Amino acid sequence: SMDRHIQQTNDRLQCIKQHLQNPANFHNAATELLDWCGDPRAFQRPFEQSLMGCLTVVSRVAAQQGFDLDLGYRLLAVCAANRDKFTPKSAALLSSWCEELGRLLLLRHQ
Repeated sequence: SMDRHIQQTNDRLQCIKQHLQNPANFHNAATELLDWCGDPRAFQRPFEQSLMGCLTVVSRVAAQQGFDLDLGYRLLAVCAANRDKFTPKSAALLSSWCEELGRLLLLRHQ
């Protein structure tokens, strides 16, 4: 059940947000978040602010040295696929951040 302890899920997402900032924890934290975004119930308004906070960090750090760019990109791609569940401003940000990570990922493979 997802909505019986909403504060707990937001606290978990805020912890994940903090750990995504650290290259030593990004792999586990971004994996946690990708797994969580694979549950279709994750895309609901009570979680959206915390989720956007996580994704904001991913947009910033994924292409930095010591971070896993492809995992970041795969995570942003799932959220971009669900972007119509977010506010219009957030949906536009997701699309932008996903595309930018994809460009960076392409450049490394060229």
